[PDB]
Amino acid sequence: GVAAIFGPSHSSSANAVQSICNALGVPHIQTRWKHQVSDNKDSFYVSLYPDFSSLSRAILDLVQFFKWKTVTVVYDDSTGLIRLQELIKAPSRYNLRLKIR
Amino acid sequence: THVLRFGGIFEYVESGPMGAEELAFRFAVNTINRNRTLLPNTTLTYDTQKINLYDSFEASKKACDQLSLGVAAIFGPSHSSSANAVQSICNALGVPHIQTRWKHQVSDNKDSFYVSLYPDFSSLSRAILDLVQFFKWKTVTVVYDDSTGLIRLQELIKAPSRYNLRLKIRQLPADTKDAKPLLKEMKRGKEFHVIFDCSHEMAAGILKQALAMGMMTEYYHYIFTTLDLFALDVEPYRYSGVNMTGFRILNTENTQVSSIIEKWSMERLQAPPKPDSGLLDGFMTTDAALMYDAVHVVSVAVQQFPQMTVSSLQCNRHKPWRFGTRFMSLIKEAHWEGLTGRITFNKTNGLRTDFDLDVISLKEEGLEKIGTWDPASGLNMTESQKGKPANITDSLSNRSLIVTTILEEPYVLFKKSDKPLY
Amino acid sequence: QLPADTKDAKPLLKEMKRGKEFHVIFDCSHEMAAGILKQALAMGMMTEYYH
Ligand SMILES: *[C@@H]1O[C@H](CO)[C@@H](O[C@@H]2O[C@H](CO)[C@@H](O[C@@H]3O[C@H](CO[C@H]4O[C@H](CO)[C@@H](O)[C@H](O)[C@@H]4O)[C@@H](O)[C@H](O[C@H]4O[C@H](CO)[C@@H](O)[C@H](O)[C@@H]4O)[C@@H]3O)[C@H](O)[C@H]2NC(C)=O)[C@H](O)[C@H]1NC(C)=O
Ligand SMILES: *[C@@H]1O[C@H](CO)[C@@H](O[C@@H]2O[C@H](CO)[C@@H](O)[C@H](O)[C@H]2NC(C)=O)[C@H](O)[C@H]1NC(C)=O
Ligand SMILES: *[C@@H]1O[C@H](CO)[C@@H](O)[C@H](O)[C@H]1NC(C)=O
Ligand SMILES: *[C@@H]1O[C@H](CO)[C@@H](O)[C@H](O)[C@H]1NC(C)=O
Ligand SMILES: *[C@@H]1O[C@H](CO)[C@@H](O)[C@H](O)[C@H]1NC(C)=O
Repeated sequence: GVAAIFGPSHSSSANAVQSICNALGVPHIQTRWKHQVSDNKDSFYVSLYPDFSSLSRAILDLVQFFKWKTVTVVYDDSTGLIRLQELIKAPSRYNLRLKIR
Repeated sequence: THVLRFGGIFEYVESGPMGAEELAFRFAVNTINRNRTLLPNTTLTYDTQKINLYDSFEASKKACDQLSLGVAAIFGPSHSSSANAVQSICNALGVPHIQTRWKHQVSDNKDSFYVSLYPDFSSLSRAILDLVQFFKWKTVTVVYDDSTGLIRLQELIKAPSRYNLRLKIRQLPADTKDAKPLLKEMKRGKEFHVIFDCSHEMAAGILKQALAMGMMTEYYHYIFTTLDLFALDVEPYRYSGVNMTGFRILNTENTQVSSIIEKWSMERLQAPPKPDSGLLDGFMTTDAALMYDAVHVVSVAVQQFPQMTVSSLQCNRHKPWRFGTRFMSLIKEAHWEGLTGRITFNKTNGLRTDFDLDVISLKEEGLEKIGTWDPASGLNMTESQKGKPANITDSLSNRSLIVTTILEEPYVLFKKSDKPLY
Repeated sequence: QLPADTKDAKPLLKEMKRGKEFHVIFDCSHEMAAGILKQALAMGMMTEYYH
């Protein structure tokens, strides 16, 4: 008997607990970014982490304030491309020259 | 042994025909039961259940329902949110979990009991990257549809750090295939060499927007990352002069492999048509070709192991299955000349990273094979064509005109200097 | 000249691509101007280079 679930903090472990909280009704408060699938029809959760859909505007505002033309974006795990996808689509509109490593 | 029940977790079409992957799982069991050559004294029985494909609580309940009455494999829920939930149930219980669809393997997964019959994109992304170097490109415009499509092509995005490609990564609109404000930007950017990463439903849909825009001509090349170009209607696009290169793994040239495809259109016999979509007859696409292989590769491993008496395992009181560790290796070192080429798994993972592709392209006579990719060799193109004599001219050039010239005073004499003269 | 009555004018329009002929002055009826332009779309000839 609980009134919340506080966010097991993974991408594979959080998605499994989220759909349990959706079917049972209890809220699922997350504190870490997660690859939220475009059609997971769940709204019984809140995600208290600054979303990389908006935080990667801020890196994009910062790399055009310093006027960089030769950025060299370096991630560590393959879910880092989802985090910075608003920055990787930026040479299609600005004059950045990315080089992802 | 005896009955040897399998398990299946499939989609929820909701008052129509059953899915493409579900008939392919039910056509494969009915074929092996009647052919007494493969699996002689067994009789395979299937158990299929229905989930929403997006609910990892229904996929976890309908897995532990099948694990309760006894299965010997779980043939995949085929979606990233719910495949990872059934994978870890199959890990804690022992029973294998045969997958026919690419999901993101999380790096610290530590899961032993799964194999994936979909060709892994560590090898496919090194096969687009050799078609952007055989065709000698410098400007590519990789287009995907959802945010997972960056992970599928991550060995294509890490390419300008080794070569001279200049990627211009774009994204289709959210789900609507009215991608004209995308394609208006691709005309003004002079982007001729697009590398679409759609499905075969959207590669039939974006190309009707690329024909309404003035973009299906001889100036545009299109590499597709779908293994279903052969089931694509290309009758409007054949005379344009376009180039539509891609891949297919399904052996539509072999006799025993092609004959099952017309048996597939015979047993289906309705294949619910949509003549304004841009797709051909069903043709047993790669999503359903692999499920026909997934039953046979396991059927090899039960042929080589006649000790399986499938027992009733719980889900809340989980106990590892008795023959779980022994039987999982027989799936993983199995080999089968199936529909999709040879089937061998990467013995570290359980991922197909060794597989034969064909490099089919669009010509004026249809959509024809031009080569063959092979991960050991590379592009073995069968380029070697005659349809028109060679492009402009060959090279006659400098030749440097060597001159026989002796040294002699003030005609030809050496120079004296301080620094060396060469 | 278009082929006799059949609107399958693709061997005409193949010659008009190789001749670099961008500025065509069709003298059809409105039944054939609806018919040749579906052959000029199946050929790669309905773009911004053609008037
Ligand atoms: C599945 O099992 C396979 C083998 O059984 C494991 O091997 C991986 O896959 C290939 C096969 O060797 C490797 O990729 C190849 O690397 C060559 C050079 O890359 C080197 O570069 C770095 C530094 O730049 C080195 O440090 C490193 O050691 C690499 O070896 C490329 O030239 C190859 O390209 C050619 O082969 C591909 C086939 O994939 C074809 O498209 C063409 O013929 C192309 O010319 C290729 O890129 C890869 O490095 C191997 N290792 C890893 C870790 O991926 C896999 O490990 C295993 N899969 C897993 C564990 O997921
Ligand atoms: C790319 O497209 C070109 C046409 O734009 C193809 O070249 C033609 O191939 C057909 C084969 O039947 C013939 O008409 C000629 O050999 C070619 N025509 C011209 C004008 O060159 C080419 O084969 C395509 N290449 C690939 C890899 O798809
Ligand atoms: C049974 O399968 C074999 C290959 O395993 C194949 O030749 C055919 O489909 C079947 N054999 C006969 C004699 O029908
Ligand atoms: C038929 O079943 C028996 C079990 O009594 C088994 O030993 C035999 O191998 C089976 N036949 C074939 C051809 O496998
Ligand atoms: C490529 O395919 C041809 C076709 O028969 C074959 O002879 C050849 O051995 C293959 N490999 C290479 C490296 O050319």
